[PDB]
Amino acid sequence: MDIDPYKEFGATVELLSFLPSDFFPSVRDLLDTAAALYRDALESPEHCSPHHTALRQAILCWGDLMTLATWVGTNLEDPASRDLVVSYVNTNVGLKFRQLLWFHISCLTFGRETVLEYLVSFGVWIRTPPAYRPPNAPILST
Amino acid sequence: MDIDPYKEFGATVELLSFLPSDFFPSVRDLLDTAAALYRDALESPEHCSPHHTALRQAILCWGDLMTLATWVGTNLEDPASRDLVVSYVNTNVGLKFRQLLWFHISCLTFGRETVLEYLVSFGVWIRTPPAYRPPNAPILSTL
Amino acid sequence: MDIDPYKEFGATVELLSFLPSDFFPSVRDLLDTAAALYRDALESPEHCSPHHTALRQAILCWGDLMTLATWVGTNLEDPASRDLVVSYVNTNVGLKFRQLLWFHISCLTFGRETVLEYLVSFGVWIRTPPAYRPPNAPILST
Amino acid sequence: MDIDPYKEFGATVELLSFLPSDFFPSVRDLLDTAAALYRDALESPEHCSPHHTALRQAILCWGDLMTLATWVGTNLEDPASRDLVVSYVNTNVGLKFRQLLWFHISCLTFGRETVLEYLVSFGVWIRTPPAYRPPNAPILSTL
Amino acid sequence: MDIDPYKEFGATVELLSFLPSDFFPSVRDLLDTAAALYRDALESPEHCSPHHTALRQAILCWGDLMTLATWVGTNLEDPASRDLVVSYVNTNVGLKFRQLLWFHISCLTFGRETVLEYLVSFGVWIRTPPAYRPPNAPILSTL
Amino acid sequence: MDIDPYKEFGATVELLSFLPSDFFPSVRDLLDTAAALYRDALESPEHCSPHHTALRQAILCWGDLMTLATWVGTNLEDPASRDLVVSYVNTNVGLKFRQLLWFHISCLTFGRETVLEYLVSFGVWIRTPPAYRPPNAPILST
Repeated sequence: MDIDPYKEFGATVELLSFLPSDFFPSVRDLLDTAAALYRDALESPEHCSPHHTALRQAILCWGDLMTLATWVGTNLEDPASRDLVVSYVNTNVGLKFRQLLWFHISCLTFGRETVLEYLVSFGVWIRTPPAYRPPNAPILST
Repeated sequence: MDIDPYKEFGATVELLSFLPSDFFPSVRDLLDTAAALYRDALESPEHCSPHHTALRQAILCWGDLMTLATWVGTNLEDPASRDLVVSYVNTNVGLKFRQLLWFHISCLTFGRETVLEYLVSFGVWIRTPPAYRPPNAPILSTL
Repeated sequence: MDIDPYKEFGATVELLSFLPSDFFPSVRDLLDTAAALYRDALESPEHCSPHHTALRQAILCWGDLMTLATWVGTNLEDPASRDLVVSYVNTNVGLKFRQLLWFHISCLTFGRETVLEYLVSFGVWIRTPPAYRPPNAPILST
Repeated sequence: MDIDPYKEFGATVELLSFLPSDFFPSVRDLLDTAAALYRDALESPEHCSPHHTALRQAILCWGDLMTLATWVGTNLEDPASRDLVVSYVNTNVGLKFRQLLWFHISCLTFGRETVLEYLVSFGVWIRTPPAYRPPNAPILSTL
Repeated sequence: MDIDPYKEFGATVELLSFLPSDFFPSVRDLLDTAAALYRDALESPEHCSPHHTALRQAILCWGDLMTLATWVGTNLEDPASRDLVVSYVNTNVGLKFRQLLWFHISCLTFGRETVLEYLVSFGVWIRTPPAYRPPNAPILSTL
Repeated sequence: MDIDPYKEFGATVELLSFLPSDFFPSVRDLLDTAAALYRDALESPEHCSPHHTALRQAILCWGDLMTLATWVGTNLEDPASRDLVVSYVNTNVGLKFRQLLWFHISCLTFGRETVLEYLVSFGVWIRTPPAYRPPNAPILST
């Protein structure tokens, strides 16, 4: 089955590709905001919304990858192999999880229809020649 | 966050910890089963249910771990480290995903209440020592 | 053009591949079953059902492929090229026609909704570890 | 089992034999015509009509035979058998599919009764010796 | 995008592919006809119909290709390359625009349903080989 | 017949000339946004609006010019003639198509009356002496 991570939330992988890969906050920043604003709802034994379910799964899977990396720091004796693996898990794998955490956290904070409109607006801004592009990028707020 | 993957679905990691490692099908068998019975709901633009929501994220995140095992196979030169990292993904993380996939697929197939009464009853059977335990384990079914 | 032969009948090529390849009986057993149970309906001037229309076409298409294999058998002098072609018809078209004949013969015998439920049940049963499934395999019955 | 494919549609192989071998268009023209007029219905989840069901199986059986010819064109180890087997598919089985595709595409386009009266009408025309045969052969059309 | 220029107007590129290259008037004849019969609708601030909308874009975009052939004539020094590029625009792209202009002009002139029934009936005539085909092609008219 | 490409959409060639020729995004940028946001409506066998029809025609004509350029890359042996022709098709022809794609995409995204008001507002801004001109050019958003 070819499943898109955003289709049920009214988006698509190609739509979230309007954002550059350097736009997203680091994984530590997103997890600190998720614990500071939604820990009460995220530990809940109920479904608050589909976005909470998705975020719970994503956080547990990031924990899995982090455990892999820590276990490779403890179980791989060849330092070159070790370094390569950790770099991959935190850089190549980290970029996908960053994007996903961003999306789900931003839909809990600002609402889903607001974040989809923001992706179109930021696309129009980055598609503009920097000369004709505002010196302030679109940002999310209320 | 001390998040429990089963706590929003009426279960706990302790309730599922009673199932032995030989109880679950392989990842390939579970993924083939999710394809054969729920591809029209899984690839849908509609959530379907929180079980479908949770099953999409679980199918997608295994794919990356398969991509990590593929990348390790193709990019780590040293045979000992290549084999050791590929084995860790295949057995240790594979067991946690086998349990997670099995649970969601079974709640879609039999209903959540039936899987929860089954997990309780299987718990009583597996905690009983072999000298007093009935020879055949409980079977999960539509009742 | 992307027609699926089973799509019209509530199945797919993937849903018939959920059963192991060695499950399906031989083309001879299936053709003998059709010639025993449904000869009158198959040789009728009536559309008896879309399962009858589909099975009529499938018997004729296998008949041609057999004409091709027999004609190859009589008309090629080199036994190695002759064996390669007659083998490839007997094996590779063989599985596709064994699942197609089995599906339409079973739906005439047991009903479509029964055969669709059976595909799911047997495919789940064969994948369950043997200590935790009913001791005997599922079978088709009225 | 002597099944005649035309019998459930009110014809026979004998009634279609009124048309000469050189009458029927090429397979590519017939498949183009099916893709032009009835792709939506052919791709459909529905039993649109018995003519759709028959035309689906014919398109698939021709695709198989072209996969046979393509597999032969790749895998063989002798030119003489390769051309002989490929030419047999293109001509001998070709003439049978050129009449089955023509019959179902015509019945979908003009109605089955129009095509049955057309076969009888063209029979009278082609049976007439060319000294007394009128210059306008019968045709299927809207006018 | 796999956009079909005729798919929003009830047709396909396959349905129009049956017309032979000698069937269409020249670009100059088609452009003269669009001028002589629909200049008050074409130069209007109102859409008129999606056929008028599509016919304006088709008239304008040929003008640029005429401007490319004019610019090539005046700016490419080498005779072989000047002639070869001018010929490619005159014959090959000209044939696709002749068909596109002819279709829009005919749907304005006769109605879309009449052009679609005509394209079907002309298809039957041109697919019939010359030995059995009536001597005169079907004629497009107001019926 | 002298036809203006914008009259039926309530604009004019002279009104779109308020924008500089360096304001418009590249052809690749506009076609990526048209495929990301409207491919579903653009492949539709119906008229969604006149703007969709116009955009369909424009995209097919750009494909035509691109085919001309690729065929000149394959069929013209004199490299100087070849280079000249390709430069013209992508630079001189590309600027008109850029303008048109921009207009039609922007009217699907923001509405037609909003894009006409934007042309007047950007004209007032570029007509201002840079000293009295805001350091942020007008931009299109909701």
